Amino acid sequence: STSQVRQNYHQDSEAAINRQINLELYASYVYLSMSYYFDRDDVALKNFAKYFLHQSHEEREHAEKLMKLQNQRGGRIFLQDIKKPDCDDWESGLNAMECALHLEKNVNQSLLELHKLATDKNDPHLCDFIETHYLNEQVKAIKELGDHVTNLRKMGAPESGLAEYLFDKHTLG
Amino acid sequence: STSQVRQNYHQDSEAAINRQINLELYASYVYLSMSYYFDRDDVALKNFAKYFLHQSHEEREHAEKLMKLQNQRGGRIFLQDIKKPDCDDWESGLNAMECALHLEKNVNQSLLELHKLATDKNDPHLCDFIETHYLNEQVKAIKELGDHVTNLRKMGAPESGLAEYLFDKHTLG
Amino acid sequence: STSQVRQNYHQDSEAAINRQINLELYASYVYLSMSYYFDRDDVALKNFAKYFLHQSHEEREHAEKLMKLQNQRGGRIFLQDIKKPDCDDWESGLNAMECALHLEKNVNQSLLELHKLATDKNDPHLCDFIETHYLNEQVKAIKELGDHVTNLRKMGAPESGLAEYLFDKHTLG
Amino acid sequence: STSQVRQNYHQDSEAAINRQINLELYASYVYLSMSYYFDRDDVALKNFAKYFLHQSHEEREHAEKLMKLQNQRGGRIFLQDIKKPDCDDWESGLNAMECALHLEKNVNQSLLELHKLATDKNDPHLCDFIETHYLNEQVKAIKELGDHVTNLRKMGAPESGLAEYLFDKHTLG
Amino acid sequence: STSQVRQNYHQDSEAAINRQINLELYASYVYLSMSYYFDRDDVALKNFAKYFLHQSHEEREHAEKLMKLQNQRGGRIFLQDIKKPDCDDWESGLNAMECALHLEKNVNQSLLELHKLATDKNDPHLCDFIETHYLNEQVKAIKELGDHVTNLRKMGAPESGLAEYLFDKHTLG
Amino acid sequence: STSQVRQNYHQDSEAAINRQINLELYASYVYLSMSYYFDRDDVALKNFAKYFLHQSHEEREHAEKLMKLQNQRGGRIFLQDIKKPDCDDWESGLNAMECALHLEKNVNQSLLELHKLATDKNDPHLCDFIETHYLNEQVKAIKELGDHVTNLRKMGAPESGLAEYLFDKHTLG
Ligand SMILES: [Cl-]
Ligand SMILES: [Cl-]
Ligand SMILES: [Cl-]
Ligand SMILES: [Cl-]
Ligand SMILES: [Cl-]
Ligand SMILES: [Cl-]
Ligand SMILES: [Cl-]
Ligand SMILES: [Cl-]
Ligand SMILES: [Cl-]
Ligand SMILES: [Cl-]
Ligand SMILES: [Cl-]
Ligand SMILES: [Cl-]
Ligand SMILES: [Cl-]
Ligand SMILES: [Cl-]
Ligand SMILES: [Cl-]
Ligand SMILES: [Cl-]
Ligand SMILES: [Cl-]
Ligand SMILES: [Cl-]
Ligand SMILES: [Cl-]
Ligand SMILES: [Cl-]
Ligand SMILES: [Cl-]
Ligand SMILES: [Cl-]
Ligand SMILES: [Cl-]
Ligand SMILES: [Cl-]
Ligand SMILES: [Cl-]
Ligand SMILES: [Cl-]
Ligand SMILES: [Cl-]
Ligand SMILES: [Cl-]
Ligand SMILES: [Cl-]
Ligand SMILES: [Cl-]
Ligand SMILES: [Cl-]
Ligand SMILES: [Cl-]
Ligand SMILES: [Cl-]
Ligand SMILES: [Cl-]
Ligand SMILES: [Cl-]
Ligand SMILES: [Cl-]
Ligand SMILES: [Cl-]
Ligand SMILES: [Cl-]
Ligand SMILES: [Mg+2]
Ligand SMILES: [Mg+2]
Ligand SMILES: [Mg+2]
Ligand SMILES: [Mg+2]
Ligand SMILES: [Mg+2]
Ligand SMILES: [Mg+2]
Ligand SMILES: [Mg+2]
Ligand SMILES: [Mg+2]
Ligand SMILES: [Mg+2]
Ligand SMILES: [Mg+2]
Ligand SMILES: [Mg+2]
Ligand SMILES: [Mg+2]
Ligand SMILES: [Mg+2]
Ligand SMILES: [Mg+2]
Ligand SMILES: [Mg+2]
Ligand SMILES: [Mg+2]
Ligand SMILES: [Mg+2]
Ligand SMILES: [Mg+2]
Ligand SMILES: [Mg+2]
Ligand SMILES: [Mg+2]
Ligand SMILES: [Mg+2]
Ligand SMILES: [Mg+2]
Ligand SMILES: [Mg+2]
Ligand SMILES: [Mg+2]
Ligand SMILES: [Mg+2]
Ligand SMILES: [Mg+2]
Ligand SMILES: [Mg+2]
Ligand SMILES: [Mg+2]
Ligand SMILES: [Mg+2]
Ligand SMILES: [Mg+2]
Ligand SMILES: [Mg+2]
Ligand SMILES: [Mg+2]
Ligand SMILES: [Mg+2]
Ligand SMILES: [Mg+2]
Ligand SMILES: [Mg+2]
Ligand SMILES: [Mg+2]
Ligand SMILES: [Mg+2]
Ligand SMILES: [Mg+2]
Ligand SMILES: [Mg+2]
Ligand SMILES: [Mg+2]
Ligand SMILES: [Mg+2]
Ligand SMILES: [Mg+2]
Ligand SMILES: [Mg+2]
Ligand SMILES: [Mg+2]
Ligand SMILES: [Mg+2]
Ligand SMILES: [Mg+2]
Ligand SMILES: [Mg+2]
Ligand SMILES: [Mg+2]
Ligand SMILES: [Mg+2]
Ligand SMILES: [Mg+2]
Ligand SMILES: [Ru+3]
Ligand SMILES: [Ru+3]
Ligand SMILES: [Ru+3]
Ligand SMILES: [Ru+3]
Ligand SMILES: [Ru+3]
Ligand SMILES: [Ru+3]
Repeated sequence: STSQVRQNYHQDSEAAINRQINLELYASYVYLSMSYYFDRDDVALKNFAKYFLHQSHEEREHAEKLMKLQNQRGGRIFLQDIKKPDCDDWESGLNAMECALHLEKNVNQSLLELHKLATDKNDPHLCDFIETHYLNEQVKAIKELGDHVTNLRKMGAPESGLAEYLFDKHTLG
Repeated sequence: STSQVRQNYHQDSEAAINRQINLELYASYVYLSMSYYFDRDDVALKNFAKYFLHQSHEEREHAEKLMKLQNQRGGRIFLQDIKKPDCDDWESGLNAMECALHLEKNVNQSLLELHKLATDKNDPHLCDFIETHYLNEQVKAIKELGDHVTNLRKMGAPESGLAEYLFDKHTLG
Repeated sequence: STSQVRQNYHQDSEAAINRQINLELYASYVYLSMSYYFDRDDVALKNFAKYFLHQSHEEREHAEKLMKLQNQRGGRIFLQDIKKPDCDDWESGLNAMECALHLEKNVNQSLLELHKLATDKNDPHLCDFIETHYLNEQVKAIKELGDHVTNLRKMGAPESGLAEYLFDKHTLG
Repeated sequence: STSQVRQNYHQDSEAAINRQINLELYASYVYLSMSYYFDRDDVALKNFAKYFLHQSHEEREHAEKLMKLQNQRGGRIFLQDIKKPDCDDWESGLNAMECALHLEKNVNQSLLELHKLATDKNDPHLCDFIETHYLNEQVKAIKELGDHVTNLRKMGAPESGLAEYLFDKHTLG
Repeated sequence: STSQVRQNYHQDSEAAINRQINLELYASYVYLSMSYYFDRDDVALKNFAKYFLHQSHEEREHAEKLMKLQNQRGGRIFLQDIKKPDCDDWESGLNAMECALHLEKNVNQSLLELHKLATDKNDPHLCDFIETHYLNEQVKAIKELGDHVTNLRKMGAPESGLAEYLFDKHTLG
Repeated sequence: STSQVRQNYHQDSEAAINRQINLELYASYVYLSMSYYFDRDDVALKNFAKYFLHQSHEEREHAEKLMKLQNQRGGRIFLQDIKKPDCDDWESGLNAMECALHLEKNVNQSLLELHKLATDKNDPHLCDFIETHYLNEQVKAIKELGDHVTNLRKMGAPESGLAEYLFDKHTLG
């Protein structure tokens, strides 16, 4: 029962896109959790909260765009549970930034494995899709998180609550 | 280690709000799945797709607002996995509408159990919260879905593909 | 044959809402009658007439909103005759105001009995509905009518036709 | 005790205008009932609902204008109970339209009997009033309802739920 | 000698509202005192001063609204002395914030006792009043003060005069 | 421990300004009480109510300005309880106006004693302050209240409820 639209779209690619959909939903969920950590009355860094909420919404958009892709190509979306984040308590602004950096590196590695697969299956439409909409976004995200981690370290986080407060106001404000 | 803000907020209520957060995320996920079903090339009802996407985004907002509430009250958010939806293939516009109706009735029952709990624990702030932001939204959603199911039936869905097409254009367009 | 939308909505509540619909229509009719009393050539207080017409239209809106509620909840509207008002001739501006005060107190008592019923049947949606759209409107109406009755008395109504005339121009104008 | 304004206004005319006031209130009530039938979750034709609500409000205005007339002429308004409509359940859009057609024909017959009376009592002001504000409005209403009934029949109502749905969108939308 | 407007309004509720009026005036007075502490030449934190002045004005408004309520319901306002605040010298920005947090928790407890009373006397209008205009305002105030106390602590107040200065500029500015 | 700013500011002046702060708060409280008297359903003179509310807010501003002065000069604010007003029930519009006149004369006498003190202590800054911001405001307030009392008397208050009603509309409206 093949889709009338399907062309040059390997089953392995189809499956790999479904996995990537789950990973983008998971990254949305991590960032949601981080957001509301910083909204706790005992953490209380509102621009950290807003920053990660925005990232959360971005990752949901990234998921949606892969769902759209799956249907554009005539594959079939298969959803899996979205796992809860590894931590409930993210410790400090610095530790959350470090965790986001690791998350985005993990997501980039997935994307790079997906692009290898697409390359191996000679799917230039999928290669272009990944390159256009995902790989440079990931390089920018990683670089931004790296920059944030550096500033926080240099300022004396996580031990200086002053450092995290002023970063919240100047960089994320 | 009690929150400095916490007042008149029972542990049972705290836990019940965490459960409700998960249920709202789950409802967002159901609607996401339904949305992209209708975007499939072999279904191809774009206003059904847009309608459920909007509902999906609404449920995410409902979840966020409960997270905000949890922190406002000094409870602690505890996230759980977001289960995949029961179906991958929703059959027809009518069947998806019927499923959404059942979902929203289920969510309303949860909210009503939460309100009972709040009432039992004499938490009028929580009672007001639920009444203001959730109970009439649920009554309107249910009523809207009921109306949609009726129209679709009366028009001859799910067997008339014409019925579903014209409903898509006139009611959801 | 239960409505697909109905949930947590007791038959007693359903019936009580139908009674309240009739009472709001009746209050609209009382105010209509009062309005046109003041439009008589031998009464001739045009702002009393406009004031009660507006109240009449308000009560019709209150009825409509309860009809909407009945359907939102999946109950079935059952209409009864709208009784004529008790008086054809309302005597004076003061006496009409006094009668309106008594009418609004009667309507408030009905609403309060309805809210008791809803509370007894653990229907927080209905409780919220009544509180949001009816109970403070009734407290404001009562207070306004009380104020009007006082001013009229203090000014020397109903014996001073001058008092009623100047109240018409200054308070209702 | 005759009104200072009264002139050429027969007691029979006075009474007949009071009857007509009641009939216009009754027609408002019929249309109100029909409106909210179509707002039921198991009927769910929102432009039928809006259409009859508007008609309901129009009939209330027609009543008010006769009340105004009664006082302009120095007659005395005497109100009677507004009877509930004959049906609670109006069956279908077609059947409601048919019922409205019959209602408006009934109201027109009353108006025509009133005009005969006025003619017999040589009251040209009342004749003009009826002709100017009522008789052509009734001829237009009747003609409009006839047209609606025809279209619905021709489209295959009441058995085609599709017909009623598309009429709702195209003619009443 | 009962008020013509009074209905379903228990004497105990009446008295409890008078007590709450005094408590809101007292909270206005505390915040006034705190405001002008920060305007002292040896304290000199102008946005702390403005912040508490605004809170002071808010509490006066809360008092006024309860006075309005008392009259709306036909109770009789009975005023008592407004006690001076417990401290003349509030120590530091952090200590004032901590004191405000405790004050607002105290006021919330009063409101919650008032709502219990209203619930016990089956006064849903009063329940709604308290829920609508007071309980969520108190939850937001408490949460805001908690957040402020946290930031100040984390920044190194009250020992760091730098911390209090920069908080004044970034959070309260 | 003298303030770094303090110069030519006698301890007696400092104390006298604290007393005057209390008197201005007390006058705010009197006017608040009077305001809400006229908002009672059995008094019901809304422009009397608004008039005294505005006066109440003005007196609070006068207090604030003295607090500001105390700090400008390097004195230390010391607050005392704000006594409840002498009356709960102010009788009539005329009697309230008479009471306000006496209150403002009392406040003026205090200000004049303060100015004597400042003169005796050769504090021309304080003299100027009092003259600029308080003495002519008091002369205008007194004159205005005198005028109001006269009109009310001349119109036949407090026995004519008509007089008080029309004054409310024409002078305070
Ligand atoms: Cl293929
Ligand atoms: Cl393949
Ligand atoms: Cl799974
Ligand atoms: Cl890019
Ligand atoms: Cl970059
Ligand atoms: Cl770039
Ligand atoms: Cl608690
Ligand atoms: Cl607990
Ligand atoms: Cl889990
Ligand atoms: Cl809502
Ligand atoms: Cl609705
Ligand atoms: Cl609604
Ligand atoms: Cl039910
Ligand atoms: Cl039942
Ligand atoms: Cl009946
Ligand atoms: Cl309201
Ligand atoms: Cl009011
Ligand atoms: Cl109000
Ligand atoms: Cl006048
Ligand atoms: Cl005649
Ligand atoms: Cl005759
Ligand atoms: Cl009758
Ligand atoms: Cl016409
Ligand atoms: Cl026509
Ligand atoms: Cl025509
Ligand atoms: Cl009572
Ligand atoms: Cl009592
Ligand atoms: Cl006292
Ligand atoms: Cl609020
Ligand atoms: Cl908040
Ligand atoms: Cl909020
Ligand atoms: Cl800075
Ligand atoms: Cl000095
Ligand atoms: Cl000295
Ligand atoms: Cl004291
Ligand atoms: Cl001046
Ligand atoms: Cl002057
Ligand atoms: Cl002047
Ligand atoms: Mg926050
Ligand atoms: Mg991002
Ligand atoms: Mg992503
Ligand atoms: Mg797990
Ligand atoms: Mg962890
Ligand atoms: Mg981590
Ligand atoms: Mg690019
Ligand atoms: Mg950078
Ligand atoms: Mg598409
Ligand atoms: Mg929704
Ligand atoms: Mg929801
Ligand atoms: Mg599973
Ligand atoms: Mg299935
Ligand atoms: Mg299902
Ligand atoms: Mg309640
Ligand atoms: Mg609401
Ligand atoms: Mg609908
Ligand atoms: Mg007229
Ligand atoms: Mg009204
Ligand atoms: Mg009403
Ligand atoms: Mg009868
Ligand atoms: Mg009578
Ligand atoms: Mg009466
Ligand atoms: Mg309200
Ligand atoms: Mg009033
Ligand atoms: Mg509807
Ligand atoms: Mg019509
Ligand atoms: Mg008519
Ligand atoms: Mg009958
Ligand atoms: Mg029938
Ligand atoms: Mg019929
Ligand atoms: Mg014409
Ligand atoms: Mg036509
Ligand atoms: Mg200053
Ligand atoms: Mg506040
Ligand atoms: Mg307050
Ligand atoms: Mg003391
Ligand atoms: Mg102290
Ligand atoms: Mg303290
Ligand atoms: Mg609210
Ligand atoms: Mg905050
Ligand atoms: Mg008032
Ligand atoms: Mg003044
Ligand atoms: Mg003053
Ligand atoms: Mg005393
Ligand atoms: Mg006294
Ligand atoms: Mg006095
Ligand atoms: Mg001088
Ligand atoms: Mg001057
Ligand atoms: Mg003057
Ligand atoms: Ru690392
Ligand atoms: Ru079902
Ligand atoms: Ru009475
Ligand atoms: Ru026929
Ligand atoms: Ru504490
Ligand atoms: Ru005197």
